[PDB]
Amino acid sequence: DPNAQLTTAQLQTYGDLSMMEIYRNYHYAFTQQLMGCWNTTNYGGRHTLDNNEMSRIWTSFYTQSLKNIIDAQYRTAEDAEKVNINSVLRIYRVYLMSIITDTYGDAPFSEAGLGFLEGKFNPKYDKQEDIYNAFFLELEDAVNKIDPTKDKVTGDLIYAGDVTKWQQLANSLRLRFAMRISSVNPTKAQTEFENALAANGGVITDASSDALIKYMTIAFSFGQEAYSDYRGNSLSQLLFGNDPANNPSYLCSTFFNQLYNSGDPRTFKISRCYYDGLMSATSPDNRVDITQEMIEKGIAFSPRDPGAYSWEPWPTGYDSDICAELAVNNPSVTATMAREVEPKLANNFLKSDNPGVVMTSAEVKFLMAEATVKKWNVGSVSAEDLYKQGVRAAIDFLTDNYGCTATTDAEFDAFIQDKGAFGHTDNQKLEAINTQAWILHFTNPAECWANVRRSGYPKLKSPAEYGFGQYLTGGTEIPVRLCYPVLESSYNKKSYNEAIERMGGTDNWHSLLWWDTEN
Ligand SMILES: OC[C@H]1O[C@@H](O[C@H]2[C@H](O)[C@@H](O)[C@H](O[C@H]3[C@H](O)[C@@H](O)[C@H](O[C@@H]4[C@@H](O)[C@H](O[C@H]5[C@H](O)[C@@H](O)[C@H](O[C@H]6[C@H](O)[C@@H](O)[C@H](O[C@@H]7[C@@H](O)[C@H](O)O[C@H](CO)[C@H]7O)O[C@@H]6CO)O[C@@H]5CO)O[C@H](CO)[C@H]4O)O[C@@H]3CO)O[C@@H]2CO)[C@H](O)[C@@H](O)[C@@H]1O
Ligand SMILES: [Mg+2]
Repeated sequence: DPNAQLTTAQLQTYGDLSMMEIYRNYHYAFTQQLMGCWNTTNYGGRHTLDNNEMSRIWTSFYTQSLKNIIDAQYRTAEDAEKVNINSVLRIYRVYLMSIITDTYGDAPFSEAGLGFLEGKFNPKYDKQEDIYNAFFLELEDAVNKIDPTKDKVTGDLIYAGDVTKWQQLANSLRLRFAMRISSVNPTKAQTEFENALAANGGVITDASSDALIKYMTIAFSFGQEAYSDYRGNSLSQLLFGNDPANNPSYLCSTFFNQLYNSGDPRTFKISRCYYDGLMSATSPDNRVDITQEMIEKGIAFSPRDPGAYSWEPWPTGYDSDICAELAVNNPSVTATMAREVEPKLANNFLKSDNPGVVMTSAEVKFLMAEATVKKWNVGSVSAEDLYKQGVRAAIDFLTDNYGCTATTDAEFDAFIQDKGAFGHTDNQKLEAINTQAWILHFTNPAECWANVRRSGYPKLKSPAEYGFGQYLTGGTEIPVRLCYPVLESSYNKKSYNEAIERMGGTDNWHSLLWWDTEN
């Protein structure tokens, strides 16, 4: 059933426990948002190339999510009484394919998943440039073929079948991809962006049309059954951890310092310092929050520089009154804190029912701001006002979707009028926009990495510059793509050879993707 296929594809987006490892291992290190967890530091933190780890997106999407949606799109393409489910499938196929190409570059798309349908195996790799062409034509046509008088969409965990919102999402995705190609093809970028604003339905203009995959409140399990269970947010499960006491989600200094040093209200909504001596083995219950105690006693937060483990360098701790008091009736507790002074990801982001973020109004505000700085014709609102509106929506996103404490007007105004302020020069504005997007995209690591590479903001430095150069087996520079699966070079040989021929025979994670014009 086409509608059922949509449900599963959507669940499989953040629900696949197997695939979400790639984000913990590589992405969150490359974006320098998490660091210290063994998996994050070893792989992305110290540029350890592992083909199995790098091919998780490819394998997962081409064997499950995208394969299914391609099949469902195909069976509904020629049926005028199924134009809504068809259009929706086409929009989601674009979204899922965007994650593939923004990871690896050239990939099967046009010929993808046509094994049993057309008897066409060994699909060719479409050029990234052509994939992006296809994204604009597919989203434009999907938007124009939507018709609320036709079929009802019954399996949709994002908008519950509201096809008007799917129009808004499609046109917002056009905005995203327009701005992605804004360095490599400036004129096309501008046209596509302007066309998207003018299209039927418009774009996502406030949070009520944010594209969030709803996930279920379900227990974290790492047993075998869990790897075919997509009902819960598996990225959140992983950031809690298979090894949650030894290897939780410690924040990277780049991200923590950005928040802390800018007086960002979200510093201690996103991160806290926890003692986990009594923490549950399979959920983030019974953690001792020591953040306020550390501030009162004047204890230095010690976030992990890129390349550092939680244990290297070993931090300076203190003796906790809170933990000493808790030790009286809980004798297993110790009062001496060590790695607890290293900020960790807040409990709010460690829930199975955390949404799977596809795209937000906050991002749209930022794309619009950047468009206005580039002097595109995108309306009457000032860049600054758009920027201000995006930062606000990005702060409020945490309140509305993760039950974080509300940020007051006065708190927001203090931040935005000081170190959160918009730039004056073009470069300062682009920096501010894309640094702020960086923070927003923390729960959308696919998009977070794509935009850091594309925008060049924030300016990140190699782990080498933090004293970890001796461990970098895969080279100095932060990888800007992932290499193709060995499976592909083995069993899709002709198509693979054709693809690597276009990169001078290389298949290297330091080769810039077509939309990424500089390191
Ligand atoms: O000096 C002053 C003070 O010192 C104090 O002592 C300190 C000391 O100073 C420190 O140096 C020391 O540091 C220790 C630290 O305590 C240890 O925790 C650390 O241990 C790491 C260890 O975590 C790590 O383990 C990982 C394994 O290596 C991996 O193989 C394993 O991989 C997992 C993976 O995590 C998981 O995701 C994966 O899932 C599979 C999926 O991929 C697949 O798709 O599906 C299948 C099922 O279908 C899944 O299984 O599975 C794999 C398993 O195959 O992850 C492990 C982590 O989760 O290994 C590292 C090296 O191998 C270890 O180092 O080591 C540090 C040292 O290096 O700590 C002490 C304190 O104890 C003094 O006490 C003070 O007095 C002094 O003042
Ligand atoms: Mg770049």
